[PDB]
Amino acid sequence: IWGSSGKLIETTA
Repeated sequence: IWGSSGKLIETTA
């Protein structure tokens, strides 16, 4: 969770 909503799979960007 690294600042986006919708696609909840974000390690850095």
